[PDB]
This record gives sequence, C-alpha cells and structure tokens, in this order.
Amino acid sequence: MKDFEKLYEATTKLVSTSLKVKDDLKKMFKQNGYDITTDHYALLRFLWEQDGISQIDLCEKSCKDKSNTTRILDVMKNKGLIVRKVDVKDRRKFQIFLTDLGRELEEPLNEIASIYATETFKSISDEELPLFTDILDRIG
Amino acid sequence: PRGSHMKDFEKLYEATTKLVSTSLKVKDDLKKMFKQNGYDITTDHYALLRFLWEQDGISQIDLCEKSCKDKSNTTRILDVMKNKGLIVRKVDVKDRRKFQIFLTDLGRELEEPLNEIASIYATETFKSISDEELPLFTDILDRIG
Ligand SMILES: O=C(O)c1ccccc1O
Ligand SMILES: O=C(O)c1ccccc1O
Repeated sequence: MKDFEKLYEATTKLVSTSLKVKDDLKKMFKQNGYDITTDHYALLRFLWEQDGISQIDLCEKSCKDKSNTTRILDVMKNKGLIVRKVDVKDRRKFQIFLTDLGRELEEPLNEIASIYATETFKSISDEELPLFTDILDRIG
Repeated sequence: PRGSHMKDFEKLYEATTKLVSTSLKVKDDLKKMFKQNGYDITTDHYALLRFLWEQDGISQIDLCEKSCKDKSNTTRILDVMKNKGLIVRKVDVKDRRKFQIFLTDLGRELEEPLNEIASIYATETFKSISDEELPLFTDILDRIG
C-alpha cells in the first residue's frame, strides 16, 4: 500500500526537492549579479508588502524561528538591504525598514524569481497546485 | 520565458513556500527521533546508513552521487560516522585513489531497531494522507524542476 519504503522515498524527495529549489533560485540570483539568498528574498517579500514591520511579527511570519530569522536579518542589514530602528513606542524592541537599495530590488528580484518559477513548474498544471498544497498541508 | 498557458506567479510562490516550510517542519519533527528514543544518531547518519544497508561496500563516489550532495559535508558526516564507529573506509581494489564504504558491526546491527523507529515516525507523518495521494504527491515532486 503505502509501506515504509514509499513513505521514506516521499520524505526524501520532499526534502531534496525543497533544497534543490532554494539552491537553484539562489544560483539564478547570483548568475544575474545579485548576491542574495532565498531567505533574503522571502524576507524582502514581506517587507515590500509592509515596510516597518516589527522584528517580532517578522519572526512569526518567517516560517523560520527567531534565532535563525534574526541572524538572516543581520546579514541583510550588513548587505545594506534593511535598517533596524528603536521603536516609536518602547525600547529593546526594533522595527525593520527597507533602505532604498531594499526597495529598488523588488522589480529585478521578482522578475528573476518569476522566470525561475515558470521554468521550474512548467511540467505541472495549474490545477495540481492546490492538490499539491493541500497534501503538504496535511503532512505532519 | 513563455507560453499561451501561464500560471500566476503568486500561486507558484505560495506553493514554493509551502513546499519549503513543510520540508522544514518535517526535519524539525524528525530531529530527535532516534535520540529521544535511545540511539545517539542523527537524521543524516540515518539516511546514509540506508544506502549502506542497501549496498554495503559502495564507492564513496557512487555514495556522494546517491546522496545528491556536497562532497565535503557528505564526507564530513561520514567522518563522524567513522568516529562514532558506524562505518570505516577500505580502499577500492581498482584505483589507489577511489575509496569504498563499509558498515561496522554496530552499523549493521542498527538497521532493525532504527528502521523500526523511522517506520513509526513515517506512518505518523503521513497518517492524514491517503494511499492514492502518495504517488500523486511524489509524481508532482519529481516533475518540479
Ligand atoms: O529523512 C529521514 O531521515 C526520514 C526519517 C523518518 C521517516 C522518513 C524519512 O525520510
Ligand atoms: O520559505 C522560504 O524561505 C522560501 C524559499 C524559496 C522561495 C520562497 C520562499 O519564501
């Protein structure tokens, strides 16, 4: 039926497809001169939707945890993509803002990611997307 | 690139996210599965042993290709697996540079009790997914890329 061999394959494919996809996309960013990771692009996506999100919300949005998200954010700050501000209401609590460089990169990075998305999913039909997704949702 | 039937980018992005967040939630779930249960063994240790139990005495080339992955990391974990006393290297009787990987005694004894655990975790992991869905999932994932 769905014996251990298949479940182990499934799990294995899921993890490796995920890794390949992150890594191919990062390579395509680098090929075009953008030295960013997939993690940076995801976080930037949140920020292009809503500037000045608190650190705290952003770690909840992240699909990652606080220690890993915070490290990733330091790198981005170091790359000049965002700044960190002492809050207008509080202290020990920051807001995360786009720099101009961070805003400038919406168009170009989203374009590269589109190109990468269309090719990577060319063999999949539109209608398979919610099936795939609803399976992933019910795993674990 | 293009076509007369394009998918919406946002949908592909959301699905890519779901793929990735789910892979992570799954690795998290499985992190301590041997350790909480009395075997000081990682996930990576385990996935390599699966290849070894299937093909004991495989070439470190074919293994690094089996693993897909980064050779130093594949190799680096191999190293802990030597140190823990799970595997060792004998040198391939073809070249003087090509290696071969072989399970230690623990390595072979560990098959049953570690597969037993992983089976029970896998079953749990996929318990709300149906029999027909499994090869569908799997076929989608193969076609991605
Ligand atoms: O990747 C693993 O080590 C694993 C563990 C338990 C069940 C399925 C799996 O692929
Ligand atoms: O969840 C992620 O880190 C991610 C990975 C690849 C593409 C888009 C993403 O949001």
